[PDB]
Amino acid sequence: DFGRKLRLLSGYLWPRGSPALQLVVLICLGLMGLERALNVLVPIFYRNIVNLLTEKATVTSYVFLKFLQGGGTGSTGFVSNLRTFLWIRVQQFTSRRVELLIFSHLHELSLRWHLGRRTGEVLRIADRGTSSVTGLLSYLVFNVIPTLADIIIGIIYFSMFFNAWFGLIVFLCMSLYLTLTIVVTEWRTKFRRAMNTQENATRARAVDSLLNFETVKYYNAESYEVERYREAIIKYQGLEWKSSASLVLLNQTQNLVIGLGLLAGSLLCAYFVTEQKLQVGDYVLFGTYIIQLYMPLNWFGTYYRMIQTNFIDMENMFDLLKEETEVKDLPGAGPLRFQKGRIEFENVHFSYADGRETLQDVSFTVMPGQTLALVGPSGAGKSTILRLLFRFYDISSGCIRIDGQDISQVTQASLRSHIGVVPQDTVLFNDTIADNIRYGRVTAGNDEVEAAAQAAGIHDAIMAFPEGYRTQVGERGLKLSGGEKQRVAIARTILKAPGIILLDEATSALDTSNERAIQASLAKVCANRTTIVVAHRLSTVVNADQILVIKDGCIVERGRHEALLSRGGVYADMWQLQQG
Amino acid sequence: DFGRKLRLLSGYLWPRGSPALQLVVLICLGLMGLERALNVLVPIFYRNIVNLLTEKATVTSYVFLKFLQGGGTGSTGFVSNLRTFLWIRVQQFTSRRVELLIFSHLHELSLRWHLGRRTGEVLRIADRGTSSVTGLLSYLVFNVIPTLADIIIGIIYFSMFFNAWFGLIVFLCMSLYLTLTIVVTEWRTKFRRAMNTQENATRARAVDSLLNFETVKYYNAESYEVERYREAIIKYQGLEWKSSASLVLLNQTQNLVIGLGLLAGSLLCAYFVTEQKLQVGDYVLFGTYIIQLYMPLNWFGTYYRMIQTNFIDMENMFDLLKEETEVKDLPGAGPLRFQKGRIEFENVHFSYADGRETLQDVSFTVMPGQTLALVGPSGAGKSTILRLLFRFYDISSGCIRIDGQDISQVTQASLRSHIGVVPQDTVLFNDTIADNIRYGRVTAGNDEVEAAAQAAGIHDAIMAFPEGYRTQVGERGLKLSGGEKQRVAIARTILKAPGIILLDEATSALDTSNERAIQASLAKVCANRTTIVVAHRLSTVVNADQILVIKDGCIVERGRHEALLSRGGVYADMWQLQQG
Repeated sequence: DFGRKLRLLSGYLWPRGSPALQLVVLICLGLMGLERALNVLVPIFYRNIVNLLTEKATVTSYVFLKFLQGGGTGSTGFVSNLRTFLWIRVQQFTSRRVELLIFSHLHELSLRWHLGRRTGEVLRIADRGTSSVTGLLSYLVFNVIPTLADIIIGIIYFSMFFNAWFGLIVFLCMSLYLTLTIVVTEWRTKFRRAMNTQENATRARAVDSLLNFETVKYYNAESYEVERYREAIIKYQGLEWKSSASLVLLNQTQNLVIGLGLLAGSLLCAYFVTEQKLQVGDYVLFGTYIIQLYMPLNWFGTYYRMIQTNFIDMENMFDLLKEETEVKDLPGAGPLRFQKGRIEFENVHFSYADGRETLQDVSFTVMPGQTLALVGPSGAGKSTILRLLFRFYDISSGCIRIDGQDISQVTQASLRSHIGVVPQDTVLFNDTIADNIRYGRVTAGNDEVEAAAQAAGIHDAIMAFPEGYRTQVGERGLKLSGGEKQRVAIARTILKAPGIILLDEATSALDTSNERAIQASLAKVCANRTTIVVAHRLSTVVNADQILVIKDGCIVERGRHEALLSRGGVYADMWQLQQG
Repeated sequence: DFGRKLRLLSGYLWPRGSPALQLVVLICLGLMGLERALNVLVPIFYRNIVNLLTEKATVTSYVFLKFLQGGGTGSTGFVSNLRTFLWIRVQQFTSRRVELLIFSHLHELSLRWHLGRRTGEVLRIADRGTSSVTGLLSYLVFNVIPTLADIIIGIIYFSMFFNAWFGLIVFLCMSLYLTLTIVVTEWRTKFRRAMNTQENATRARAVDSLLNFETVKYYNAESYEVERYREAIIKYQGLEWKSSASLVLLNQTQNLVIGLGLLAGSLLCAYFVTEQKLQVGDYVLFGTYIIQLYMPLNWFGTYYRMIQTNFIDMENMFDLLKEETEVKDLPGAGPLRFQKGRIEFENVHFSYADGRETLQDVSFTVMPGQTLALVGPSGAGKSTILRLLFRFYDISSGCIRIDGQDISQVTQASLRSHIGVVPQDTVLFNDTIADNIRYGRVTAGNDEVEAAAQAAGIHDAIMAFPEGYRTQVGERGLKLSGGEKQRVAIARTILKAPGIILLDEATSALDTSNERAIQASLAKVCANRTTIVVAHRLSTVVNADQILVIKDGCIVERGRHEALLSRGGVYADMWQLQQG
């Protein structure tokens, strides 16, 4: 409902709790009230000028009128520019507020809603929504309210000038122009759609005839395809002629009824002045005043398709404002009493769909200073289990606790502030390398950045790179090798400094110097730490405290490397798979 | 040079040899001469109206003036619409002529110039060139010549009205407005470029922060990345404020000097009317006339960047009009005396670059009704040799003849009208299947289409397909399997009906029913025909008249399948390769 629209937008014109911009909004509405006042009052002073020309038929008072002509007609576009100039800062604050609100609200967690959507449409609808808000409030307060107020105040000015049929015929003019502009823009839009479809068809046929140059040369369609492409060009250009001729008939019947309204009004004023029943000589006022009233009407009428496009851009954003979470912050959300790092699972379950069991009834209690290593099947059940330690997903039942307390009663940020997960990939934003390291924890100075780079050993890569300690990396910057990308990731987690460690070891192994180097840095970050590792490699699983393979939603075997080799479970099969 | 530009465009306004559209061009220039005549003459009649209002201070002659007011002011935009309405058909013919000219000229053969260019930019520069021609001639004859003619005829009308300093100060106004609009559009363009670069940077940082949702959630950058993204938004929005404020200062100093010019002109006319040294009461004429002169000047000034963009769109198209060929049609280009189909090579060479020898000194004479089968190395030398039988490329030396006469002295179309080459791929245009078959030879009726479909055997696929004999195929239509795509290709070549056959057999083999079916259709098209085959298969090479392997620019062995197996050349090595 438009009542909800107007209430929400009158709220959207309210910046904040600071007294320095509400005053500017008051300046904006003050000049908005001033503009129509001058826009109706200064042609009366033009009428005074020509009337005093007739009555002096004086130069000093005529100059005291001409100064009003100068400072009045040099003020219409000038006050419009001042309005739009402060409207700029209005748009600045409103766009900041709505963009940061929707950018916070698209950073909630609903991952099944996330992953099906690409990033481009998700942020394109956000940009369309903020430019929707901008264009919508600016046009509805700049070219809808003031032009209707101008028409109303023109008819009421005539009602205090002379109450006659003149206001009725001018009202007939403006209403007729409005109605015809709306209905022939509705005539325009189907021609625009058909012309777009035909130009897409002809350009597609053109480029797809150009794609196979060798068969176009193999056959003698050299003079045939130009004829068929000219046929498609004619078939599009006829509809092009129809659309442009529809524009012609729009402007033609528009200017025709404008000329008829000028003719009727000017003849009735001409009859009045030759019959002298009113003040005479005023014909220039009613002459230019119809044009001056009309000049914003096509400025409105070119935006009937635009306001409905703003509506469909803002309504989906309004739906996107307030939707949902997947993990719900329950009340009583408190801190995470990081005593020892002891994580227990008790007959737990999970679903990302209906009856969806990638995990079903596993249970353990991993101790401080000890290491679980996990192999799974050819599936994302391992990463899913890793994500539900993180509470990236939800549980249907069971009991997941960390250090005695359940993971679901608490704040998410105070849960994931004591957690360091190594990802198999590594994003590189288009930025520099000390900011890329401080992405681990942004409260660092550069001393801890350099200390963590010397802890990992990747500072020598920063020596090999140009910019000192600020090497610009990313998509357009300075690129990297994959093990070094994982070295930047482990340097980020080293700077973040948790106690709970969760490695996502890549199945893509590297050179044995790179392999033993990443295992040695994993040792240097994992020594006397509560460590949980998913892996598919050898050196990780031949030393850990317990090795688990979790396939088809269950633990399929339990025990150390010697236990699996002495009982000969599925580790024998995957032993043949790692061999070859 | 602009002299070449004006001469070429005055030629570009000349359609053809038909007397029905040059008359319409005469109508266009007649209304163009009429428009400025009425546009300067009707405010003089407004001046007559208000003057006769003062001198009657009559209604019948005043109505005989008011009818001129009606039919004159209801004619300015009306004659502009009629002009543009016939301008539409002018653009239709000129766009048809230039698009078909450039589409014929981009269908010449320079393949090294072809293949490095993608199709999209090649046709995008063509569309930009035709809209360049459209916008360039329409604006240079509609908003450059007429507004300069309007300013000139206004000053000369004043020179026949009263020769004074009034023309000089109004000329100062129009020239000053023109100069400031040009220089602040030059101020505008750098702000637009910087604003575009900043919005690209902020949206790239936004989407690349959104790309790795899981590491954004893994770290507590949930409240940090909104701050850094707000910092980038502020850094872009400041330049946005600067660009929009530059627009404000453009329109502000514009309307300021417009108000100053109105003030100076109106005061000098006010001094004149209060001193009565001219005809009096005429102040409305000089009042509205400055606005009416000015109204096309910003309509020009918004297109200074546009005309130079039209220039850079048309100049490259002018370079593209007339460039070159790779195979040159020598004079004496005659028919191809298709006696028997006997093709001879005599110490021939080829280069697509400097010192580029993929082929060097091969020589043979292939007979009628007999078959050469060709294997090469892992390279496109085979297809290159196939293309120089076609004369798709050029030769540096040697002697290539077909049926006694050299291939280079003749017309290309009469050479390639007796040639059927099977391509390894098959293009499917977005069209129907009988047109896809008639792509082989467009002079066919549907009887030969159905006869060729029953010759190949693919008419049963048309039975399996919905539309009878007009099944819509291509990129958006009804798709196909690869062997059936080659069946449509061989049906096209069957309809084309040459004598010279050149098969491009795929290395991708199929099922033995599909394999022996395509070999049987190749037999049904190749029986008692002059046949040349490139292949890598078995059934083609175990029966042909001679088998040649051509590697490193030379024939590496010669002989039949039994000859290569009894001498044991490289066919032994490739025998091990086809085995495994």
